Amino acid sequence: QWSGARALEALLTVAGELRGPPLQLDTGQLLKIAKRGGVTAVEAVHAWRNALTGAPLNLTPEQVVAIASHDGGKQALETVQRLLPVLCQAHGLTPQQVVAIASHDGGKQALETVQRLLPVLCQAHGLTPEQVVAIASHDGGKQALETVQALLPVLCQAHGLTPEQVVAIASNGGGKQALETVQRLLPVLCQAHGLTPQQVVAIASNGGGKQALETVQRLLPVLCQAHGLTPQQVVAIASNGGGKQALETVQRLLPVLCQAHGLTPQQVVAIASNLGGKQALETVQRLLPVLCQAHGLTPQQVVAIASNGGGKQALETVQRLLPVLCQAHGLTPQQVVAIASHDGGKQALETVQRLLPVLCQAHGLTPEQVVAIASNGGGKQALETVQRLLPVLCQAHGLTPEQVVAIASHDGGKQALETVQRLLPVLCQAHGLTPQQVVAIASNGGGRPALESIVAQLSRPDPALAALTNDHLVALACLGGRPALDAVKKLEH
DNA sequence: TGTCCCTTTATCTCTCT
DNA sequence: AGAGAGATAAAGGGACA
Repeated sequence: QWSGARALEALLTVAGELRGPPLQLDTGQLLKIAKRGGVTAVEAVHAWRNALTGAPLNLTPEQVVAIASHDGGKQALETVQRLLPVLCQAHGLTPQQVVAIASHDGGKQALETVQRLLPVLCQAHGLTPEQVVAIASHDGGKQALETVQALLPVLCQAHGLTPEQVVAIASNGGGKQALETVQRLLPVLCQAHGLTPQQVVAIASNGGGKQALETVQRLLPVLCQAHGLTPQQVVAIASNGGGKQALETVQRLLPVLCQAHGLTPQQVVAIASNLGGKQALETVQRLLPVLCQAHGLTPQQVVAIASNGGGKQALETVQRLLPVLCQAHGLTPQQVVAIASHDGGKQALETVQRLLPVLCQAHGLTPEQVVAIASNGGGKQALETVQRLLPVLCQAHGLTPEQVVAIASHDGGKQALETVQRLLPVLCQAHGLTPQQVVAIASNGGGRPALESIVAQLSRPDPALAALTNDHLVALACLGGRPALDAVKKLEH
């Protein structure tokens, strides 16, 4: 008999128990833990179900699943119940910060290293606790924290980096590797190739940073003489996760895409210059003639879809869904292109296929409004949030559907909608803002933090902003969101 | 196997003007 | 509004005890 059977049966038995109180986990949550944390993590959750949920830690089940669902999940669960009170009371961290550090492979190691190194990194190295938390909150967080402790001085003194830069480099998975590589390669890339430290940090500050830097050192000469790429173009391609893969693929496919399809080098660089750039390039090479065939999509439009993170997914999804979206739901191909041309274009396309009939018939939106909401990053999330919150926002809060659509139709739309639903009553009732003013603040990228900043200034007034009326604060918040409010505080004092 | 660390890709949100 | 950046997450491989 297959050996995994006994372990599988154990998994399934324990999993069934966890559907009961006090966690009541669903099928998804259960598979998620089993998939990454394994059967030991599933058993640890059950074993420590009571100690985690209520007094003293009071963790949500979502927080328990998030800690459990990684390699060493069992170890992280034990460690959190032990160290969460310590880190909150002895270092002044929030439970949310402790859970964030815990929620990665080897979270035990990160937690214990934070407990050990936070004081010396803050006192002897000048870091804030937030920076230590951010360094800790990735796979290998322990290695990154120890490497920041060791290398912060030589990186700032011998190599000219700021602590912000070092923290930025450290704050990715593999952070130790990127730090050690930047130490070695910063003089090489700057002096031999005329890169600024700022360009080097940008290349370093992603997962696999070590790989991208070494690949830039290796390929920059070939790319910038043979192919005729500029150093700036190479830096842009390198400055994303999978940067090594994107750079090697540009070397491969730049002449192929230009000659076989008449794409420009600038168009190829743009496609390469996203997360998954390698996948996007290879997919364009395969699919462009399939998409463009017989006055179909233009190359221009194919390039546009491809020129976002996960562009491969958007391209394949357009190939799948262009006909049904146009036949059944009556969209123009220009509209499908618009929806596809953002990060997560695949998710947005599939969500439009799924929710266009419902938002139209059940909620009285136009296809144009559904398209407008879908046509931003996180379009799927905004569409699902509009479906969920249109009734309470309209019926209980007095907003028109037009206003809801406007709030929804920006990056972060979901966050803006949920924040309006939350804070509209206190902003209007308690502080006298009009609904239209609240809608205006929320109808921008960064809607959520702009609303939260306003709420904070109205609830716990900072004298630095006191000279501004509510109307002036609204104007500032619409103009530049949270950053503008913060920028204004700094100007005052 | 269980755990830790590293890399790549995809998705979501916010900033910067 | 459209170009950068972090943020979060899934998932695979190397390593080793």
